[PDB]
Amino acid sequence: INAQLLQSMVDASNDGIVVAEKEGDDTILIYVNAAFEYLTGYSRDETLYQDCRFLQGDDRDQLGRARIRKAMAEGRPCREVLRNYRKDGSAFWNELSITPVKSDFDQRTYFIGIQKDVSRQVELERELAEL
Amino acid sequence: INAQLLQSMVDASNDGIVVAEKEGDDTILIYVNAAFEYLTGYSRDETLYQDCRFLQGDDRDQLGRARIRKAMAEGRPCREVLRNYRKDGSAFWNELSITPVKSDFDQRTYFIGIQKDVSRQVELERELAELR
Ligand SMILES: Cc1cc2nc3c(=O)[nH]c(=O)nc-3n(C[C@H](O)[C@H](O)[C@H](O)COP(=O)(O)O)c2cc1C
Ligand SMILES: Cc1cc2nc3c(=O)[nH]c(=O)nc-3n(C[C@H](O)[C@H](O)[C@H](O)COP(=O)(O)O)c2cc1C
Repeated sequence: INAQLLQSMVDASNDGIVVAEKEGDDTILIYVNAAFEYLTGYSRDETLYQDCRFLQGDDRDQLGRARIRKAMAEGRPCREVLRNYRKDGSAFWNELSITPVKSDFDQRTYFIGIQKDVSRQVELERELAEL
Repeated sequence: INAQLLQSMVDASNDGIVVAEKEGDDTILIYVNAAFEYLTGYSRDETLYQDCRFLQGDDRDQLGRARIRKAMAEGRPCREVLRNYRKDGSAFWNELSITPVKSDFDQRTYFIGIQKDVSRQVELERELAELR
């Protein structure tokens, strides 16, 4: 399995896949896939080198950002569900999966983020409960 | 992005990711990530070098197969929602995504599969429609 096949495996992923490096208090993105651009509504040019905190908008009082911050500082994987907002403003429920990985090229730990949209299932459970 | 990061991105994927090659009427597997092992219940040793039609079991009557065979022969991506069964026999709705790709290393057309489990979503919508 070569890097070309691996790259196309990433581009064919249903969930969004991003890679982010740490720059102090903010971890900025260095790679986004096509699934991330359609999920968030942003393009690769306007999403690189910026922390993914913009997806949270002003909904900054969530339990996930705290567990995410603690796990990354300790090199621990974590999975949290966050309420994020697209460029248009639509709110989508994101089952984010962060995995710190060690790049042997520069011996720098990078962070991989898998974004899965579960907003449709959350709306189903709420609608069935109201019935 | 180097090849080590791309491999870690595949191993961290929630959905199952596999790579298969064409061997006539069959399309045997050559790579299986950890997600495909937990989702299908079959180990890498069992699922390798065999076509993925075994997940269908006895439910081989699905119109998605003819659409899959058409897309792979015409080198076109395809997505189908099929009824597959794990090793325990528990049925699960698999949103399969096949993307034919040309490996420049050997000029052989490989096929990338993305298995997404949507079992409960189908159950929830079915429960919603019956209540409506
Ligand atoms: C690789 C990676 C991907 C991330 N993706 C998202 C995301 O899609 N949505 C989100 O709300 N936060 C995401 N985050 C988390 C934020 O970027 C940020 O690091 C986190 O909210 C830290 O909270 P803080 O603002 O208190 O420091 C991601 C983090 C990493 C490292
Ligand atoms: C990479 C790849 C992954 C596949 N994964 C599945 C799968 O998970 N479940 C399934 O029912 N069919 C899967 N298929 C389709 C079957 O392997 C097979 O091609 C299809 O069922 C047609 O079989 P047939 O020739 O007997 O009609 C996959 C095909 C490819 C190329």
